[PDB]
Amino acid sequence: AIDFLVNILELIKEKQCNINLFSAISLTSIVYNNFGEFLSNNQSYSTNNPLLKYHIIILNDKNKTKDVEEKRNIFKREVAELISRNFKLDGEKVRNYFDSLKEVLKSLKYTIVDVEITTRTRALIGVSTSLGKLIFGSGISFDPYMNLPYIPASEIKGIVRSYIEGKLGEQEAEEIFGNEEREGNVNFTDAYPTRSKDFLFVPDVITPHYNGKKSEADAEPRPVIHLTIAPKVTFRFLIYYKREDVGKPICDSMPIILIRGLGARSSVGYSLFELRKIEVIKAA
RNA sequence: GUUAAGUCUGGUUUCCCUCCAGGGUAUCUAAGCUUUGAAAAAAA
Repeated sequence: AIDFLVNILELIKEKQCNINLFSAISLTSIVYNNFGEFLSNNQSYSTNNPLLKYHIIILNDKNKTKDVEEKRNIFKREVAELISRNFKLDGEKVRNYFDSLKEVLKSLKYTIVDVEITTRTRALIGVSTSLGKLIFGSGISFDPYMNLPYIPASEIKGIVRSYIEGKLGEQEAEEIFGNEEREGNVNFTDAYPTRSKDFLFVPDVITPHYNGKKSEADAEPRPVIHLTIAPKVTFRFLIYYKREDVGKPICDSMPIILIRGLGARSSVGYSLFELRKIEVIKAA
């Protein structure tokens, strides 16, 4: 119902790790995309909904539609700040998940290699995925049932494989990861954030001026507020296999490829990671 | 010199599947019944 929508911001502020962030952002996107309408005596006349203060601020009393536009921009920034502040990491379910999965893989007689990597700068993984896409035009790869951002197993595998190509040749890359005729020997799980020092998300901006622009006459900043993954967030994922003589390349490839980027726009130093730990458990 | 006032801009483009596999193998008829019963030599 509509009261769900008028209260979604309060619910974000008061649950902070226990609401579905995916659906929460999807719902508050309706508020963001009907902002001018949710501010015509249709705030349910509450007292905690952040929609109140946008009746108290007078940004432009001359023209009301401009006023609603500026209020909407302020509200976009405020939604970004809200999500970054309130939605924090509780990575105990993640440690439980990875420990149980490790036991499962041990029972299946796999050699497990559990890798912990910490982000060093603000990371962008899944920038074209849907999360905040309907508010920010930019997304984060988000698992809506772990209720966490994550790094897909396919990206980790692809980055490791492109490095192993660039180093040991396409033939060894196919001897490890397979081709259209043989299946790979190395399995990757998704990477989930297990611990953090502070905020899990933070706001950021990109402001292209001269992107696909003829001349300075075409120049104009178009700022893009969006969410990123805060620094010092540790992610964890597993690497399991059976054939022993495939652990050597993996071992070598992990420390290097994380220094270079792992998500989006690493060319300007965004998605850089440190190797926090690597443990190897040989099936005995 | 003093004051007073901020104003403009708030996501765009591309990629939407590609390759291989498009049936393989076995069975391809089997067992019966293979003629039987009436009429063989007729009146002028």
